[PDB]
Amino acid sequence: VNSFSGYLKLTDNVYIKNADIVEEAKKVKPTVVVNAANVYLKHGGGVAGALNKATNNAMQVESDDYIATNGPLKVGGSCVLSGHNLAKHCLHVVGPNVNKGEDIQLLKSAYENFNQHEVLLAPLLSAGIFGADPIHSLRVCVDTVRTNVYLAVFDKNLYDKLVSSFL
Ligand SMILES: O=c1[nH]c(=O)c2cc(S(=O)(=O)N3CCCCCC3)cnc2[nH]1
Repeated sequence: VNSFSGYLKLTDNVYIKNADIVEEAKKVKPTVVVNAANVYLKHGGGVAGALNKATNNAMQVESDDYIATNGPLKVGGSCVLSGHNLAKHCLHVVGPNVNKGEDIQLLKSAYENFNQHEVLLAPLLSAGIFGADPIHSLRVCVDTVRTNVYLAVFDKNLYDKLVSSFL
């Protein structure tokens, strides 16, 4: 039993809710919140901009130190940093950005990072400003992630479409 409330169960291990991931994180304080990161951990907009704003820019300060030490992430890769006031940990995961021409096949590799964590609160990778089809992203999630994933979808119209078209 865990503290996530109001989710629709899609599969044995995947759950979905129309929610603001920032507000969901603030209330649940999950062990892991997933950020929709880029390779530079520049959290300017989308999910990343919103998560970072909710930390009063502490996420960006920590991220800049990480990059200065380690260099950029790989597309499809991840790193674990602090969750600040939102979660114990933040798993920064880089899905491919279609608006930069990155290979959508890397979306499966991105979701594989979730399997290193027993339970996660997450957005749909490569959705939103990353330019992928969120229905495809949900399919890859379901077919790749084996751990327990609680997906927060900000847009109510999109959430209803994801549910109604789910196979
Ligand atoms: O404050 C915020 N809370 C959020 O949950 C959030 C989620 C996303 S999104 O890319 O995952 N997306 C989901 C796909 C398309 C619908 C529109 C949103 C972007 N910005 C956000 N800002």
